[PDB]
Amino acid sequence: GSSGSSGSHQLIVKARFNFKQTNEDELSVCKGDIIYVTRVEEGGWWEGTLNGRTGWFPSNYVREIKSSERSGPSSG
Repeated sequence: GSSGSSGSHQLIVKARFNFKQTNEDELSVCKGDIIYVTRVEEGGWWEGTLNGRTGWFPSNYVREIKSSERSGPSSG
């Protein structure tokens, strides 16, 4: 069998440093703020959700917590 896990592949990533948002459209993180990646783009920006926040942000910058997401970019 296999029986996947249909629910949410949200990616938990912690901010890196004081990151100011260029616009409200984008996200904004400071420090110690786990963000939830929903989009997950390889273009360069990453769209997720922060504690009562949202928008796009640099994933490369922020750190990754999920160990099942690191070696598992969703699917491919």
